[PDB]
Amino acid sequence: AAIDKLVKASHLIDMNDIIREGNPTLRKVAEEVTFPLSEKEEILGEKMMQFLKHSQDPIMAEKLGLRGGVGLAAPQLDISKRIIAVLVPNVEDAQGNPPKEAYSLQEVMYNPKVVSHSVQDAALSDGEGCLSVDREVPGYVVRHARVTIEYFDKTGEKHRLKLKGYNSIVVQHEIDHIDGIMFYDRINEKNPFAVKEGLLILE
Ligand code: NI
Ligand code: NI
Ligand code: NI
Ligand code: NI
Ligand code: NI
Ligand code: NI
Ligand code: NI
Ligand code: NI
Repeated sequence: AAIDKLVKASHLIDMNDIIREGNPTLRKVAEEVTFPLSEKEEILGEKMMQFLKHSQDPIMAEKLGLRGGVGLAAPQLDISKRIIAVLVPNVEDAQGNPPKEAYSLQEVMYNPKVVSHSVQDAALSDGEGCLSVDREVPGYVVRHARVTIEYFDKTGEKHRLKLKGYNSIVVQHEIDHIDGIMFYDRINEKNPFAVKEGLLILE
């Protein structure tokens, strides 16, 4: 399986492991995973994480030739399991000083789900990006402003958590992937930049 390739100890994940628009796996609803987790599912969570670190540190990003990213779902890897990893860095201030906490969210989540949400919608102002997609796709991708979610980590401990702003978008986009939904499915068909009143635009 694709899975055996990805878990070899010496294998680092890169762009050639990411499948593309049209691979039929991108559109399936992913299988739930069970605990305690198999060695491969544990390992895959870390490789996935390690990839997002690698993809965000300026020189590996260069050695491995990666595009910057803040989340990755197992479907993008030809593996149809409910495993997403998220990694959203905080920024430096104007004086160059690193922030307090490195990340606003660093987690590999098993079986993630949205359990409730806000009635208000939000959309990133710069639109959304995807590694399985090589088209420029303009427009606002409309998501819930605020989400509550549960998920398990790799020890099987269950987590409940509320998110807003940008972290909320990113988890939402990753969860969609494990249900076969692509982002452009939430861009308005007639006008891509239509703004329903009250839609929150994050800049
Ligand atoms: Ni590879
Ligand atoms: Ni481990
Ligand atoms: Ni590394
Ligand atoms: Ni500061
Ligand atoms: Ni609902
Ligand atoms: Ni994506
Ligand atoms: Ni619950
Ligand atoms: Ni705990």
